[PDB]
Amino acid sequence: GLFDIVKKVVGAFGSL
Repeated sequence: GLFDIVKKVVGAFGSL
């Protein structure tokens, strides 16, 4: 896992 998780990361600021 290193591509599917990256989603969650940028997901945080997915709405600030």
